[PDB]
Amino acid sequence: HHSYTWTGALITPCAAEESKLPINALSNSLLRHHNMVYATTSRSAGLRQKKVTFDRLQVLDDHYRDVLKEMKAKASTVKAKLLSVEEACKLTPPHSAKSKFGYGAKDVRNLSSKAVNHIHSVWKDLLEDTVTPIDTTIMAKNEVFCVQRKPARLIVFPDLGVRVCEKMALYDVVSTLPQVVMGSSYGFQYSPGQRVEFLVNTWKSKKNPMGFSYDTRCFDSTVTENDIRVEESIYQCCDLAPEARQAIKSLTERLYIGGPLTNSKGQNCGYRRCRASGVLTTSCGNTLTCYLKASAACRAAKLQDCTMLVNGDDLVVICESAGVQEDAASLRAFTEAMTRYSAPPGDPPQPEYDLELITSCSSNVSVAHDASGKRVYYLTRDPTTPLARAAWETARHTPVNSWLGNIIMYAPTLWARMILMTHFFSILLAQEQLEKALDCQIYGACYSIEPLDLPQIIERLHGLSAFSLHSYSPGEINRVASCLRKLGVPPLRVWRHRARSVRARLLSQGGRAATCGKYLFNWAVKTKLKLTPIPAASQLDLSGWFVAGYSGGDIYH
Ligand SMILES: CC(C)N(c1cc(C#CC(C)(C)C)sc1C(=O)O)C(=O)[C@H]1CC[C@H](C)CC1
Repeated sequence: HHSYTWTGALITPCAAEESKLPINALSNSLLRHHNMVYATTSRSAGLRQKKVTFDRLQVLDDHYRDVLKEMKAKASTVKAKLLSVEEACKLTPPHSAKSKFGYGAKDVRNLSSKAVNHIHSVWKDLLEDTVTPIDTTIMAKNEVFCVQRKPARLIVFPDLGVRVCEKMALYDVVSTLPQVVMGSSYGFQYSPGQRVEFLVNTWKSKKNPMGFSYDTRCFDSTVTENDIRVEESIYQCCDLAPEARQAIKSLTERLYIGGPLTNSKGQNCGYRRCRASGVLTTSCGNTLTCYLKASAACRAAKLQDCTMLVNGDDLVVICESAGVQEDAASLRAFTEAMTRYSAPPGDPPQPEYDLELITSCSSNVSVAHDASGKRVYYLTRDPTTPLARAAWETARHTPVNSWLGNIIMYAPTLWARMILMTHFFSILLAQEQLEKALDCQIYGACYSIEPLDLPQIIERLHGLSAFSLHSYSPGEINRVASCLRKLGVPPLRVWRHRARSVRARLLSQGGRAATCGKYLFNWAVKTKLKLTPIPAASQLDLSGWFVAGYSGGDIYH
């Protein structure tokens, strides 16, 4: 029951790869310690292969089957529909990897005859053959980090034609099923502010709360054939068209359970028998399987009143404390059960009695104060990776602008406001690119966003308090400060001056640009304006932004 087997052929790049942080004339304005930033490359793929390759054992007990039955009962209330070819085509990102069969993402999006004809042939083949494993490509991801180096993560994905078919069969299911099965525990239904609200309300709902995060070691590799078939059994509980049932069975047998791995050069690299990281069902399947295992483990451990919050392989549990000693023992039992279910821990979980000390989805709840002095809870994170990626993006145009996604998701934070907003608006001004739409990712889905729309987006997501937060926590201030020292980022006085300059220039432009100046940089001036609701904010169609997770699922909006 190996997660992978390997032929010895290398995982190869499909283009030139850089590992060292590229530098231009703008780099120093953000950070001086350039050697601390690196990107992963295929050169480290072998190290990753070694980490992700291991035998899985699974012992499934009555708690597991009990929880599964309950999940299936909820799933049976879901009705899901097939997407049309056109609907599925329109969800394809403009720069998604081209097919090996003579067409690309633009052809798909334009409903070209060649592309649509091929998609039809793939769909027909799915209905007629439920056995033959479908080819996948394995690649080493190029991702940017700060030292202390990680080996490249791997991505495994089927051809463009297949991806469109996955959407047709499964887009409605993976968008709808998780919240029905998991209710308030499904993390992707929340904006950051809503996630904070759920965490705080859950913490407050306990008489004596205790909470912990649980990090499964290499989660995708721990997912077994059993788990993937159990996932299919949950999808099949839905009210589906018979054609959809067949396509779902077929994709499960031929793609989700496993298949051959082919490198960028067309050589056979080996064989996968665990979760593929680059299929439509990666996020939903991981979320369901993590929730199933954790819920059963809570019962095995006799944790009291467990409330889960699950986002793919990311897990937070908040429960009723039974005492420090009892809590620590129950957590060990929980871990032993997760391990039996094939979800052993990377780092051992630890009980926390302060909500702000639990880190999940790389984030934590913190507190600051609004203009009226009231306490506001908001979502933050360690800014190291955001700033490292920001430095790379300062010198190179990249397919996904992490800086933009980070401003959107972390708008209320000390670091996103002081540094990211100031730095990138300065750059946009200089190049007169304020109006140019840019791609970013939210919960794995790709969105094209104009930076001039940021104040409205931020108001809709976080409320007006996002523009007035101050008196951040000492813990949060200290964490930011340490990061700035580590990377060699300029001090607050510098950022405040740059912000006043950016603000002034934005104001003189009028229109949305002036709105950006007024709202984003009100923190930087001596005499603060009293900010009021932006009229055009309600016009944004944000329905669909925080419904589901789509990491690896090739989704665009
Ligand atoms: C106390 C005051 C000087 N002040 C401030 C500075 C901090 C720091 C710092 C570092 C040491 C990390 C540089 S923390 C903090 C606060 O209000 O808690 C602010 O007006 C902040 C400035 C930045 C904007 C975006 C939000 C308001």
